[PDB]
This record gives sequence, C-alpha cells and structure tokens, in this order.
Amino acid sequence: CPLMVKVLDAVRGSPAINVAMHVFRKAADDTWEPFASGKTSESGELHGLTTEEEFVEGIYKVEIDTKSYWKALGISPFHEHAEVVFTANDSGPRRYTIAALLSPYSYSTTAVVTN
Amino acid sequence: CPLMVKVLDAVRGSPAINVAMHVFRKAADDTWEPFASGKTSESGELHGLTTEEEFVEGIYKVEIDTKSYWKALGISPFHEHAEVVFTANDSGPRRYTIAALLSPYSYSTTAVVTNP
Amino acid sequence: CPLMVKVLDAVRGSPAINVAMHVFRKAADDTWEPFASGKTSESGELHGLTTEEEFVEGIYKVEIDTKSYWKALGISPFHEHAEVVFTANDSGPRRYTIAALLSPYSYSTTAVVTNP
Amino acid sequence: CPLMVKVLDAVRGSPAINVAMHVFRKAADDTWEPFASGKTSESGELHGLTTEEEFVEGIYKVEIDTKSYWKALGISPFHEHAEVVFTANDSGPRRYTIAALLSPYSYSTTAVVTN
Repeated sequence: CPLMVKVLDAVRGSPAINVAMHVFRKAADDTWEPFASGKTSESGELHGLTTEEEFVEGIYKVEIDTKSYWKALGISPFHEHAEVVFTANDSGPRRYTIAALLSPYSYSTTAVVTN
Repeated sequence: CPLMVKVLDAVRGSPAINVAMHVFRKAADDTWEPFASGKTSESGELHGLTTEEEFVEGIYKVEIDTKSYWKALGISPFHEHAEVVFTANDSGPRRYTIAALLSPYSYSTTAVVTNP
Repeated sequence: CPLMVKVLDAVRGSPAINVAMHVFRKAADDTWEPFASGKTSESGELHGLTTEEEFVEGIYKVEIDTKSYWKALGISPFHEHAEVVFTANDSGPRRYTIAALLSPYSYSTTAVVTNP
Repeated sequence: CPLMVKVLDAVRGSPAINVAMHVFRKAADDTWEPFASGKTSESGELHGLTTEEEFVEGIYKVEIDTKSYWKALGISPFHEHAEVVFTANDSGPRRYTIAALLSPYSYSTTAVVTN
C-alpha cells in the first residue's frame, strides 16, 4: 500500500469509523478526476486505495466527508469536508500515511512519509 | 469583521507573515466563484476580506497558500495548500474566525463562530 | 503583558470560558514553586498573570485545568489537565503567548514568542 | 499491551525515533513515582510499557523528552518536555494509545481508547 488514510475522533477518543472519502488527481486542465474512494474500517483506517504502478508523480487531493460523520452521530459540524492536497514524489520516500484528527469545529492533518 | 483568518508558524513559534489566501463561494451551478483574496500581516492576521452585506448565506472555501510560504524559508512542505470549507450564515449572520497552524508536514485548523 | 494564555473549545467552536489555570516556577532545589493563577475570560484569554520585573529567567510550567471545564458541560475528558513547560527569558526578556485547543480526548498547544 | 505511545515529527513527516520517555503514577501523597520508561523505536512507537495486572486504575503521567529530540537534531525547541496526565479507567474500555505530534514550538496529544 503506497497510500493509506487513518482518521480519528477527538471527541470520543476512538478511530473515526465508516468515514467516506474520495481521492483525486489534478488533470492537465487542472480539474479533479475521481481516482479512488472507500470508507474507513473499524480501525478508522482505509488501505488499498491504489498501487504504486497507478500511483504516478502528480498532484493529489483526498476528500473526507467529515460533515456526514458528525451528522450521523447527531452532532453539528463546521466544515463541509476535510481536503488534503499534496504532490506525490518519486525521488523522495514513497509510502504516504495521511492522518486526520477530527473535532466538530476543528481538524488536524499530518503526513508520514517513510521507506 | 464577519470573517477573519489567523496563521501561526509552529516551527518558528511566531505569526506566519505574508501568507497569501484566496476565498471562494459555491455558485448555484456548484462551481467555485471567486469571493476575495489577501495576504496575512506582520501579526499573521487577515482582516476586511468582505462585509456583512456581501457575506451572505452559502458554502465558502478559504484556500491558504502554505507551500509558497515554506519555499521562501528553504522548506519543501507536504501540502500544496490548506483548504477550509464551510456553510456560513445559514441561520442568520455570524462572525467567523479561522485559525491555521502550520508545520512542513502538518497543519491544524479551527473555527470560532459568534452570534453578533 | 509578557505572558498570556488563550484557550479555545474545538467542540463548540468558541473561546473556552472560566478555565482555571495555575502557573509554577522551578525552584533552585528542583521543586515547583507557585508563581500565579487565574481563570480565562469571556474571550477565553488570561492576562496580567505577572510582570516584566517578576517574570525573570527560569523554567516555568502552566497547568490548565481542562478536566473541570469538561465536567461542567457533562463530559468525561481523558486528560486530567494540560501542562506547558518551558525555559523563558534565558536570552533577554521575551513575551510569551500560550494557546491551548481543547477536545475531550485531545488537546494541542502552541507558543508565540516575541522580542519586545 | 494495555498502554502504547506513538510520537510523530511534524517537521520531517516521519515517526519521531529514539524519543525518551518516562511514565509515572500518582502516589497517595500525590508525588510521581517512576513506573516505566523506554525510547520510541524506528516506527516512532513504544510498547510493552506495562501489563494489565500492574496497570491498575489510577492517575498516570507520561513524560516525553521532546527537548532532547530536537536538541540532537540541531533545532531549538520551546518546551522542556511534553507531559500527558490521565486517569486509567477499568469499567471503561482499557487499551490506551497515546499519540503526540511534535513541532519545535507546538505539540498535540490525543488518546484512542479501544476494546
């Protein structure tokens, strides 16, 4: 897995489960085309997004339906979703782990790039 | 000021100065109409982006151009930028303060919303 | 004000009001001498804890009593409190702004430090 | 493992490796006695701190030498260390995962409580 996403709930201190998300690549005319989607498991993680063969260097956009997570939980969020936008490098270490910590009015996002 | 943004540098423990930002609105056709743009000051803050009259009900997006900030200081950051999307003013006028904290491989963001 | 603290609620998207804090200093014998205490205001901010003259070189600790904040709102938080330790003024007088962001199971903290 | 700690570097986007830390229990006269210590591995994680038999309900304090991490890296930190203080519950779910995200002038800490 070259690209993995882990989401967390800062309110209950548990993984954020059944969080829908959609990944995107910036096309040459700078529009976002679907690339991958899925929902976080019971560990709040989602793997097998892509393959290193399909995962070529470029601008990518992960989009987390954070609003729908809180909605279903009966809580009023601030954000419509959370978007993570980065360039996938090749020369550089190429195992991306993206983590999002979620609260109603706040979220944080970090990238762990390893070999 | 019904909408303000504040940025800090987590690496230097200081306001993030000269940070460029673009604000967008979601048109009836679901595209991002331009709404306002600016640069944080010496205090890392951006004010007077809009007005009570112009800042109506809608879904807005603030895009903080963090990459270009990090480059100037010799750093290759992870994120192209930081994006903030939210519905505003759907139950009357509110005031929105957006805070962004920036690290090369991480950023956080928070909303203070006040009934004026 | 050479030292200030600001607290926000990440759950309500608002300043964290009536939050009690205790500031300590590290004595020559390595114990925590009391230094100052207070409660955040309506704006979630605490000012005038000390002074330039009284705020000398040292290792200080700010302890933010977050548990008692969450209880009052019906929540059982994870952390007993939030602690901030740092050396201050070891290369001349500085001004310190401490920011705390609070969730029931998470908190962040940031320092802005300015040469006056 | 009832008690695990994962630390991350927000500057380089890698796990924080070889981070020393010390855990503590609040004694009846409210002093902190050593309970456990160790250093984070190459995954920036540290496990096998205690056992669920030794891990009785009480006030605990994890102490992360964040200053020494940055020091060795040639970077000037703000904090002397990072302290996480919580009550270990029994009735409640009892697998604690503590995560600390580290920058020179800032850090965040979150708890994931699971079964």
